Amino acid sequence: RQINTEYAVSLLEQLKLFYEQQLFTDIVLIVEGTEFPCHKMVLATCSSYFRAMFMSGLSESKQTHVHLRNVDAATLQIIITYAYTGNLAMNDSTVEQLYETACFLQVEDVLQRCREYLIKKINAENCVRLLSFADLFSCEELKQSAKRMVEHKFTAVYHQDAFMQLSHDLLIDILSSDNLNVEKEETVREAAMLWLEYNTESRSQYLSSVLSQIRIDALSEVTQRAWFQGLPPNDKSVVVQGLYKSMPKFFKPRLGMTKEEMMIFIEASSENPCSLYSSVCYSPQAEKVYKLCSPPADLHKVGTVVTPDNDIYIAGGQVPLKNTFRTVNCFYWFDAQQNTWFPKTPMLFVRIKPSLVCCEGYIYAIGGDSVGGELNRRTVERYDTEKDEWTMVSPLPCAWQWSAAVVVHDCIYVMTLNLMYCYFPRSDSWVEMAMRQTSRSFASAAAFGDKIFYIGGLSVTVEIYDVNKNEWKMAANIPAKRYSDPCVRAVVISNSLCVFMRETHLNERAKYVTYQYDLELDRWSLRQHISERVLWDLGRDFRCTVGKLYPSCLEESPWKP
Amino acid sequence: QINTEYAVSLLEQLKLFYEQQLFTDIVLIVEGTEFPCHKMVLATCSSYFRAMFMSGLSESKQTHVHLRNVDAATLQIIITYAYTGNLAMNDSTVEQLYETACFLQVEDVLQRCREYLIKKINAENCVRLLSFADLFSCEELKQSAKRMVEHKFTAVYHQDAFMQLSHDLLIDILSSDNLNVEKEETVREAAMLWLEYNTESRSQYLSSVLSQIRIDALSEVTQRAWFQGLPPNDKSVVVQGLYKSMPKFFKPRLGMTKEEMMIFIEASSENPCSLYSSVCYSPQAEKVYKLCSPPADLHKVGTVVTPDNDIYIAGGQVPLKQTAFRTVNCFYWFDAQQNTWFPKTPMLFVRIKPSLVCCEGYIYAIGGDSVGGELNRRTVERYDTEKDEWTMVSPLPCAWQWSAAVVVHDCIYVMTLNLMYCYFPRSDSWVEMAMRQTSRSFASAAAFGDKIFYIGGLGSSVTVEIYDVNKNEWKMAANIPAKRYSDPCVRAVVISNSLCVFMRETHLNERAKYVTYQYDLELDRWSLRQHISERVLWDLGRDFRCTVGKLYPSCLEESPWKP
Amino acid sequence: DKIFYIGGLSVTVEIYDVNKNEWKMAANIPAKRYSDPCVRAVVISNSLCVFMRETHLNERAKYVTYQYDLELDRWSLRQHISERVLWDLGRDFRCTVGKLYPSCLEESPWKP
Repeated sequence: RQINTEYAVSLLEQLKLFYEQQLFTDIVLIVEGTEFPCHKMVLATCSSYFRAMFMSGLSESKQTHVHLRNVDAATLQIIITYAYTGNLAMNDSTVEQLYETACFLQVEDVLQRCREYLIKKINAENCVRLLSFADLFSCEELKQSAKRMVEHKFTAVYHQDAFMQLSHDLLIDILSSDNLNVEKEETVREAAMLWLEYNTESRSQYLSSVLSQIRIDALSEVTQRAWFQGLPPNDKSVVVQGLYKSMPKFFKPRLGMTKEEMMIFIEASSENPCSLYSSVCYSPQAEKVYKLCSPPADLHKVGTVVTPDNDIYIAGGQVPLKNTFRTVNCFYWFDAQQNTWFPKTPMLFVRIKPSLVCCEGYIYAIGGDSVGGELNRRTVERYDTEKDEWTMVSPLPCAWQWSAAVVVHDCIYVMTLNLMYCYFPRSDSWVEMAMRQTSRSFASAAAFGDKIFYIGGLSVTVEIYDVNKNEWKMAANIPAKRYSDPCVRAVVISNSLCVFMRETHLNERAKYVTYQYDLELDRWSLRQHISERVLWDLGRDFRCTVGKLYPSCLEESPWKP
Repeated sequence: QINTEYAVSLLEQLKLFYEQQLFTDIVLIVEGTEFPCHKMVLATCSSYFRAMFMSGLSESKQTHVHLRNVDAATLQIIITYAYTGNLAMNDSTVEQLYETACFLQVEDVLQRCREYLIKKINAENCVRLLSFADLFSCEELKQSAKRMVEHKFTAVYHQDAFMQLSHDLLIDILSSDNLNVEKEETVREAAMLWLEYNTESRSQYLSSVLSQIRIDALSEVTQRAWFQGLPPNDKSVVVQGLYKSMPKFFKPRLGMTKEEMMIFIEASSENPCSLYSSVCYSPQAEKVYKLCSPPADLHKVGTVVTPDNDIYIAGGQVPLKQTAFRTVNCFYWFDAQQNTWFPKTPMLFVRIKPSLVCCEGYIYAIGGDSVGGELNRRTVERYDTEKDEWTMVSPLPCAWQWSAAVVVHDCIYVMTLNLMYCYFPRSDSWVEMAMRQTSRSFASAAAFGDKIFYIGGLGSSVTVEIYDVNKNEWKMAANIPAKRYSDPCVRAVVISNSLCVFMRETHLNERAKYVTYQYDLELDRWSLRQHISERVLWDLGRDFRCTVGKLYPSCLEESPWKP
Repeated sequence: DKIFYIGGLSVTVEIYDVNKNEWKMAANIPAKRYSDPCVRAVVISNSLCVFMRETHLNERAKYVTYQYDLELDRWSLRQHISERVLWDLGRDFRCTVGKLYPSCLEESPWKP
């Protein structure tokens, strides 16, 4: 039995003290002239290479001085600090060299720690770099994660400097995969070309291999003429092998072309009584209802946000204590292919129904019950999508509840009962814009074009605001029925303003129908009526947002018409 | 803080290396037994190996060291503790464990075995432990041995190891003012028999041992007996002791200051900040001496006084950290001199108001509202005062609540509302006894001679039912004459070889009055033995208990409280 | 010759002068988020000082006195009362300045 109370801590601390005082040392590591007198026992324990270094009978087993090369001394001191105390304390810059030295020394625990740290830090730019790093040092978890991140982002960037310097096998795996998040088939073609234009006459065979990989759909466009311009002289059989890649090799449709603009819904009426709420989706064009997996599977009252790059995030929320609703500041992100939710850096305050707004690539969480007891309650907190951290910003002018916030013209706009403040995204200047003549709450707003459409409130209030004009005006009243309960939802659909409303009467069933609204007509034309045979009841606390999803990755929601 | 995960990983990897013998460079050669180990672990654990390897001598460099004057098993257990931290300590090898720990100067194992020995000190190894603490310098063990040896040995003075003791240790023991003896002559004869263990090896110490005993026995008998055992023609001792007993004026010791007193627990706290306190009444000094508070204000407990005059506390509940109370099975022992409660081995099950009864040296706790509450919730358990452990006994056939128990004729007699069962320690069985004709509860009984006197019962009353063990029958004697329209609080106890009663009565719109009566056994009448004046004794409460015991007025202090 | 009205419901520092007959603000005493500050203003050794205690959620009270300057409008750190000698006081406690005898009085026993 390992008694952790007395001996373990005391033994570890005394070993660390002996290391500090250079006591009972019998082995010293020479690293480019730097001396590291650590002790044989702890070396052989942590590392799986030092045990063979000191146990296997050779000339270095009986050697007081050992000249170990190809290892960094700063990283080696970090390793020996982790070896005398159990604490790694890794930064964000020296992770690559630390992992390389750990792999060379075969230290499993620090290898796993660095693997987890790297798999948690594939943010935006090191994706291709760490993918190449994992290709050099075999790491299945890192390889798969970096491959997915590359298939997600490089398909939208395809210009990274590090991407040019890649091995043939990794590039073939990337290109031949059917996970390319590209809505068009020419971008991958030009990416492959530019990968084969900066290094030509050196990778001509690999040029032919990538040419075959990109396949006929993009091979029949321009590649022949560009290659004729750039081919080496006196090349004949290369023409023969290039001409062959027209008929064969199974031309098939890709997966990134299925970016159907749909609607993501949360907190729906769960089918099985064992579950409370569920997240589902609706297809405006396919006229189908898809489902999504709950991010925590137990926590509710979350807020949604969609970046211009079509990303889904979940922040805040409350979960039942399950003693024998507590608020959690956790954060999550939705995977567009794996149909799962990977968590991210949690917030600093446990918010209830936060309002997340994206601007300048930053996620801004406005209001939503930060803590309540916090003296400064009229406050906000934003997110960094690149650095993966939360930065405090200028607080709210006035404290508001059940508010809504949108982004227009790269500027933060938050709407409340009657007031509105514009927060300069860069100058952090909360300046009052205009005040509504009607006091309505429990409503949301949509940022369509350059006009904010605040719909609903307690109703059918249609108050249109323009940034360039800075004024509030009414347009019309949405066609509703007598004694109805219009749950209004305003959102952009296919670059056209539309609404999604549900009416409820006494002893009557709910009806779902979306209307097409015109700017100059001030009328909501009947666009499409959602049939109850495909979509069932949603509820009251459901939320709506616009985003593109994959039908194959998701699954249809089974429900009897 | 230091990462505990990496610490335990390092420790288990080092222990794996030790078991597999990979990086061992130094081998300990003890009586032909190989002990392959490392230098780092030995240096970290022991303070002798750090001076053995970091010295610069022959054995410091020799990969083979012949460690002598040690034991193989002790060295093995020390090494395995240094490699994994587990110290399996039994009741036999602790002596050699301490010997090797002192030889190797390992502080952790030394402290662990010191704690084990401070817990293991008892009557049958008191002198041996004191000699061991004299051989190896250990002040804590020496002081605990001093106290326990003084008390138990002055009670017993028959240990075989007492003969083989150093002169300085005996001088310290005999000259101390903490000895517990009813008379000053038993120590005299103990010293005489120790001196007569040898003849000439004790002659030089004869002049010193008599210098610590009072001269009241240095001129009476046991001076010619030494002359009988004197070496022949020795004229430097007879005439020496003839004119030597001028100094050392007779001073009474502390052991002769024990008086029959009534110990009270859970009394009404004079200070309102405290919840319940403990006081004591002096039937002879006519005063109220304060007592130490129960351990962690342990309420709802039971008391017992062994024939050796020892006080114990078992069961009870502590307020959990408005009503809030949690029951704990902690056990404690009261120090008659230090005025403190020394913790002992806790019980197996928690109890509320347990009946502690002593018999054949075993402490019996019958019932007491156990948390178990099973089919046989009437399970009783005895305590071993020799091995310091608890052992279950035959369960009580019937489940009883608010019961009392006494010991008569080497048997346990537990009493309930109307039934009685006698437990036979020899056969571990229960036998049906006589049935009472009155249903009374919440009363106490005192065992005087071979009779059981169940006094009171239900407030209480003046009903008395006397039971005879030899006759096996319940008979009435009389009713205690008390003031009408009152609620007396009867307390049966044995004192001065007679059955007296501690009955506190309260009248209407009047304060409680304290008075004790002497019950005439042959005349069947309660006679006024003494009236307790209210100028010294204040209110105690209702849930207070009383017991018969002896205490030292010198060690205790008078309670400062207004009449 | 100046009245220093401190606190109120906070850290309001309103200084009044008899010869000038006007109320003015000087500065704010350093207070943290949700720090219940029991301000106490009193004269110490012919120098204006304050005795304040801060309380947070799931946190222990801290006692510290600061030295305030008239022309600086700042409460310089004069002395921090260690909890090893002084324990918690409460909410309705009062403070006043006076001279006493140490021999006649007795030290308050309390575990650090």
